[PDB]
Amino acid sequence: SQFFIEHILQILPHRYPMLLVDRITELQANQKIVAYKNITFNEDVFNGHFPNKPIFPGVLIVEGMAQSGGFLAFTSLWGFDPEIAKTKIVYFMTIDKVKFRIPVTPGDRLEYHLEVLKHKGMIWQVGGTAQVDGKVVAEAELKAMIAER
Amino acid sequence: LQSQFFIEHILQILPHRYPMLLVDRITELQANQKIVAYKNITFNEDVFNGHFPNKPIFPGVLIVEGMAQSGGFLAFTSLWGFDPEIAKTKIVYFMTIDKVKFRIPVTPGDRLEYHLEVLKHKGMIWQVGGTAQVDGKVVAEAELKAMIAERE
Amino acid sequence: LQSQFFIEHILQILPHRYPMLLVDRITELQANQKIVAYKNITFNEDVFNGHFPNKPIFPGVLIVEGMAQSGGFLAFTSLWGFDPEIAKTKIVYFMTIDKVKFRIPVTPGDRLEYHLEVLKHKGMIWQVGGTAQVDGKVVAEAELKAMIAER
Amino acid sequence: SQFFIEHILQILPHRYPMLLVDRITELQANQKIVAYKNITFNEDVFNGHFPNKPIFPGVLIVEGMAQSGGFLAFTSLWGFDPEIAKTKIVYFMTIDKVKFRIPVTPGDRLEYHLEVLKHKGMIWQVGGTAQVDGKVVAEAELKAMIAER
Amino acid sequence: QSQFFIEHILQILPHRYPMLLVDRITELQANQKIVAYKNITFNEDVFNGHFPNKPIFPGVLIVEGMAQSGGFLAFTSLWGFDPEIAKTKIVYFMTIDKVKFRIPVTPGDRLEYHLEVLKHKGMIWQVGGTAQVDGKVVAEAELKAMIAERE
Amino acid sequence: LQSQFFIEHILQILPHRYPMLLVDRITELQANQKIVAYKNITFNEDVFNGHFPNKPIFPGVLIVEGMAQSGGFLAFTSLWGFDPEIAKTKIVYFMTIDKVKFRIPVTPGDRLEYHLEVLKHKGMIWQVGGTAQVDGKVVAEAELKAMIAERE
Ligand SMILES: CC(C)(C)c1ccc(C(=O)N/N=C/c2cc(Br)c(O)c(Br)c2O)cc1
Ligand SMILES: CC(C)(C)c1ccc(C(=O)N/N=C/c2cc(Br)c(O)c(Br)c2O)cc1
Ligand SMILES: [Cl-]
Ligand SMILES: [Cl-]
Ligand SMILES: [Cl-]
Ligand SMILES: [Cl-]
Ligand SMILES: [Cl-]
Ligand SMILES: [Cl-]
Repeated sequence: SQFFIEHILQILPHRYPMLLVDRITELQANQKIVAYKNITFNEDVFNGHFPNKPIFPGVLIVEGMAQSGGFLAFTSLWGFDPEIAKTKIVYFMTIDKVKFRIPVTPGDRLEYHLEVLKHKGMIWQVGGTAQVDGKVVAEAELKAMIAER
Repeated sequence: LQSQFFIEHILQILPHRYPMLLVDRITELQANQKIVAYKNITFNEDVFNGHFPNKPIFPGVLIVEGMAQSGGFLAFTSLWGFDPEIAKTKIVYFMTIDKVKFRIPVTPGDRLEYHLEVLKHKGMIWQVGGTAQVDGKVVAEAELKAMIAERE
Repeated sequence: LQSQFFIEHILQILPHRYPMLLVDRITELQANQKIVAYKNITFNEDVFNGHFPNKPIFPGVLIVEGMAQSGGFLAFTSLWGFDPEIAKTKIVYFMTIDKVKFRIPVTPGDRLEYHLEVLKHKGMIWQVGGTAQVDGKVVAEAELKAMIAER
Repeated sequence: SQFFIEHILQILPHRYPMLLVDRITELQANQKIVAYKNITFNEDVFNGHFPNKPIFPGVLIVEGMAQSGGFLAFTSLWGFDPEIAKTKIVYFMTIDKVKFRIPVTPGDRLEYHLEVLKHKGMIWQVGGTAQVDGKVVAEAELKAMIAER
Repeated sequence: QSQFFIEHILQILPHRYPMLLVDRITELQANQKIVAYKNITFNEDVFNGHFPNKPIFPGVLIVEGMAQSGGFLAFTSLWGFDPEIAKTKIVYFMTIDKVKFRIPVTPGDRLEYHLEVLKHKGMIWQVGGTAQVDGKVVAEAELKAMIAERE
Repeated sequence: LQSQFFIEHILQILPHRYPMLLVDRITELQANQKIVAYKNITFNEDVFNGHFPNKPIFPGVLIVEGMAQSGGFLAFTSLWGFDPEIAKTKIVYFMTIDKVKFRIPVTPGDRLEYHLEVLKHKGMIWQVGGTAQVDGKVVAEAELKAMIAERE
């Protein structure tokens, strides 16, 4: 269930500054994942969002949830397989029911909670929340398709 | 009351700065009704170092972000017009995002055009929806409700 | 050989990478004769943090760089066609620049179009010249000579 | 005693990408300070330290400890006074007895524990450790000087 | 009056990171010539893309560094070290001519700009000179600029 | 075997990369003994955006990092000679740092010269010591122990 940055880098194609998942704490095939990304002032994004008021972009919180969800889907089908990971692309088709409740700032441990709402073939629907210190800071539902890279 | 604004005017209204100011120019603006704007996409952008190596694709979420900033400009200017002084005291926040669909990937060389329409507005609360287009084709769709709050 | 290439093709031919690959797409290519290409200008470019604060202006020298990169792409595809393997066994370097004029400032939102024609070419030495345009208006002119070399 | 990034910004002169303290959890004038910095893969430093193997630079761990000490120094001297702070900068004078025991990586919450060893005027000597999940990842002593910009 | 460091340069030139390419002024004779330089280090972003595994300071940036040196010369010739007046002026570079690159510039080099006033007629300044590394000429260039009121 | 190495040679030995490769050239090298190298300091470096705004000062800790990297180059070449294929899978870990003292601020325009001497080495563990200099003056002094290791 625990995957670190090294493991993550072998499954996801994302690299700096768009790999928004630092560690995976829980993974239940075909069911759910709990992962997180540490938020620190030392991130380029804060230079512009916003000057004198660092706030992690809501859309990037969603991106982080999507990446966690994609990791879940890929792993549920193929497990930890770097080889096969390079032959697949997990792109997102839709995003819906997104709600932002609390602003995420430097010092926050942005935890992603996604579960498989539904899946058929290579189409997977995940949903859940983003949490900081046990509180729900955002929620969203996403639908992704898995295909040959 | 103007319909065209360039980056210098955008900078005076939106608080966003590099690397999160995703609107380069506004070509159409109709108070309380709609806005048409765009962001040029070029390889010379840091995001492409990671999305993805050897396969530059503009992140769908940033397409949405650009749509929101456009809506936000529309919301503000609809209420106060081009007023930099007051703009510095307000900030627009994403409350919700719905019905997002990504149809075509956006890549360097593309002119990402935002088309937002006002679906409903009451005071500081604005609901907009629209599409992101490239050479006339819809590459993305989205609806979102924003909030015009105090910067402090 | 084709007449249009996208960023994916340009990455396979030019050795330039971020933040110095200043050509996004190729629209017209006529071997040993001319090329029309362009680079989109956006505020979301690091260059603008320093050129200048509160007033984004695409550096004139980078417009020339862009023209040079277009020239280099023409030069190489003229001699080897679309060949990624041979391409990576090369680099191109500026030898001279002349008659450059900066008529109109280039800013975010602009589609910087490069128009180059081969003035002269002999082996790895190419002499190109032309203009940089925005919405059909000349914003800059320049002549440059470059060379493709081994590694 | 609970300071956030915007408070830290008003005291320390450091800015991106050299501001390495995200939050202050404990503060006791002329005694000690406990703070932390989140470590995420989304930090430019990791592009070069090292490729395919992200390790937060040991020297930056020390820098983060120094900044923590600096904040303790500024406040111990003038309390939380953004106006006086804005005129100053901080200079490293000495560094000694530093030992790194465990590598810090993306996903880690790097906590700084510094106490005052000695001080006089603008010159402050502090020492302590850097910890992750309650375990000491580094030790250090350092002397710094606050000066007029 | 002769030696200006980075603090001073920052107060006269509007350029900022990543486009301020002059680190220190070592010699300045009002209305005559300027000698200044920029250190080249591998720890510069441009090297990420110019070129991977082969760091080479872009030729166009050498010309930019020369342009900046000329601008500081022109400005200081007219008003001396005056940060306040500096904030209200701009120097548009109109043309670049006869540039030639003889030796590549790389990390570890101390790129020295040697500019001299070729002509000054009104708001127009024509400067020229060379860029040198360890006493050897690595580049040559002529440039014409216009002094104007900021806005 | 050689005594002078340029940035291309440094890239083939040290694992560090942008923005953490802080050695531009090697001017002297005596196996298992000493090394003299330097890094040019320029305003055009990202660290200066934050250390400090309007007052560029090369971070003291990065000076130490530069000395360590100098020692590392010395350590590796003393072990396997100039062997890029072997160096390709090694990394360097800081173990300790002692008696570091900063005497003069390093600023843009400075040629930061590292002078390291081997105080003791055994296997992968090198205990190196020396100074950093600008125009013949001691700008800093430090003692450090680093360990060369294989990427696992
Ligand atoms: C949802 C839609 C239609 C806009 C879409 C479709 C495809 C893609 C896509 O191609 N994503 N990733 C593609 C990709 C990534 C890497 Br890495 C790669 O080596 C290759 Br070939 C890819 O096609 C993204 C969005
Ligand atoms: C942002 C602001 C107002 C400082 C600004 C705006 C435009 C420009 C510009 O288009 N060109 N040049 C500015 C400039 C000023 C001096 Br004094 C100088 O030595 C050089 Br060379 C310049 O390029 C420069 C600065
Ligand atoms: Cl947001
Ligand atoms: Cl995407
Ligand atoms: Cl320019
Ligand atoms: Cl380390
Ligand atoms: Cl060049
Ligand atoms: Cl320091």
